[PDB]
Amino acid sequence: MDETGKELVLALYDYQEKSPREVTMKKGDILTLLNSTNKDWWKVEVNDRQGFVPAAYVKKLD
Repeated sequence: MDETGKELVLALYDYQEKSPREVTMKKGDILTLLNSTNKDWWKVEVNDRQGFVPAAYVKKLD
């Protein structure tokens, strides 16, 4: 989907997630933003596994 929502961010906190709509990230990793519309949760795609990434637990370093 994406929807004119291109961007990159860095894992600020090691998140393991649990739900299918979540995105597991490791403190110090890069992910591909998809939505970026919901501050609370920024939909992203990682390892053929897109879902929702925590903004607060991230850092735009790209």
